[PDB]
Amino acid sequence: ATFEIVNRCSYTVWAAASKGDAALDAGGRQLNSGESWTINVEPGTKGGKIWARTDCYFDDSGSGICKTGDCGGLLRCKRFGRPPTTLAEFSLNQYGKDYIDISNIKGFNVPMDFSPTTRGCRGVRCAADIVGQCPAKLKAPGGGCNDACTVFQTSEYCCTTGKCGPTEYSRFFKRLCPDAFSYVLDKPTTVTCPGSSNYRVTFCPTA
Repeated sequence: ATFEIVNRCSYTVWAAASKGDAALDAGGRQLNSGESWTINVEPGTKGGKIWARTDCYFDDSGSGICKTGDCGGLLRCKRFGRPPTTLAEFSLNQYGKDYIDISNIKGFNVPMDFSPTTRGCRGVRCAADIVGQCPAKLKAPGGGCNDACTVFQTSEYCCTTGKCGPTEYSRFFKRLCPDAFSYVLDKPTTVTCPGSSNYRVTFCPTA
């Protein structure tokens, strides 16, 4: 399948695409403002993620640091990213359907649209100034708005036992982005698409 990743923000991002234990395609790439990067992901991939990283440095080989979303110091992510990271999430060709979501369960850093480029289903977006509003205790120094489970490590925020409710903090993300997951047991805002759909991830969409 095809993912076209586009930086419509006015600042450079370093896009990342991983499943958790391996890169997807090249696993990451600089995107200056306006730049598009199309990747190939295999049918049937379960639990894929696409995110932005901000304020990175990488050297000639590719090793470095980013202030949000860092994946073990690699330009080319083979693992997931340090919060706060807004997340595009997907598992493809499940049993005849792909399923797409955007998640604020690791925080928010960059606004995002994650829309299908082929018919049948609707996209999802979170574009609100979460970082401008972010509750004081959830701010990150380095940039972004952390989730409560990152900041406090409690069973309730982290839904450790499979039981938890919404919180004042989950609800701060859900007031601003009802279509994105705000905590682990949120009512799902997942989208079911035909198997083998293609997609566009747009950072800063409304930019």
